[PDB]
Amino acid sequence: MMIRGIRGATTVERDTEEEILQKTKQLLEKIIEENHTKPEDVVQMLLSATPDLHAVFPAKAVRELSGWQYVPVTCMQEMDVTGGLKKCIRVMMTVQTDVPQEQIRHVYLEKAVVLRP
Amino acid sequence: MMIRGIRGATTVERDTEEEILQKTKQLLEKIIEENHTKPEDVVQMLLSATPDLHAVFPAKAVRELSGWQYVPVTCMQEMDVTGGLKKCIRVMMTVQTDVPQEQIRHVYLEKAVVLRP
Amino acid sequence: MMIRGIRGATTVERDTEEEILQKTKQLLEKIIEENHTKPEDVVQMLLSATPDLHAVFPAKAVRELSGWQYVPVTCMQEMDVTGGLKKCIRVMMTVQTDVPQEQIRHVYLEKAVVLRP
Repeated sequence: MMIRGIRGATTVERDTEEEILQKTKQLLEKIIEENHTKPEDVVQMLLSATPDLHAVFPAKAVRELSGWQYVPVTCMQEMDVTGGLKKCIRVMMTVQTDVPQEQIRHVYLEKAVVLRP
Repeated sequence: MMIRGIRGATTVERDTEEEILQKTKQLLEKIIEENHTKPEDVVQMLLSATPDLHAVFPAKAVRELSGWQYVPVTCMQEMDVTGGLKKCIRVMMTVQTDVPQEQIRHVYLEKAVVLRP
Repeated sequence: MMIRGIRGATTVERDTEEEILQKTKQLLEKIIEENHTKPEDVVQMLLSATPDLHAVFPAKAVRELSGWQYVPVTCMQEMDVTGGLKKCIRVMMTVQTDVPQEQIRHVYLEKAVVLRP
């Protein structure tokens, strides 16, 4: 069955574990709501952070989510772009879905709304 | 139908938006030419850049490909390997395909030709 | 069948090519053993390293695995997290498998055993 990436992006106001995890959870919850995603259908997830965030792996937020303890995830550094959005967390959630590419609901929150296409 | 990763790598001579966008675009076009890839069959793409490149996200080049506006992409920092190739942009394009693993056509351009297996 | 990610993590004591390749090869072989993985069923692999490792791309270890020469791989920098595990190498190996999400065998070796959930 076909697989598709779902993108998310958000921002935090400060580099703290509380804020990174809160904003990451809110971003995940929104992706799950808009795409009706069940954890068993998630192939894997990639989270990234800009290099001004160091307090915690955003992946930690994934176990705040009931039923998502078996979803494999790893956390990379976003490319450091001159004048790029600061304090930014992104998600690439790869899922089994029949929803067409045009209809996948990518999610941009907080100051990352500027990254919308 | 199976999913397969297609790898690309290229280089720029300088850290400028024009160079990054043109060279990323050309790399994507070459991958698309050699593998006959249609955007609807692309699960997601991951782009990376060595930590000497900062001018622009290479993903911006993807929006210059007509029809590819719904392909999800994210960027990341490539690891900094001592003696590794400088000013390097890489692609992992994940596609649905029946082409056997050994027949997938991975693409190496510019100074990256030295990375070719 | 479905597509699923398999996670691995390990550590090295020194930033040298010999140790990075040896510990990476050992981690890959353990993942392969526990999951019965054949190279042709691997969609692609992502390797990451913390920013304190520079001697070699861990991907080089994949090429000393007989039969794995056509598996696409790329490397990236792990997010730098304060107090995180140092000298850490992770893999995300995407495979076609019938194994349920909760029965995939993720692998944690050396000092990364602490990451085991």
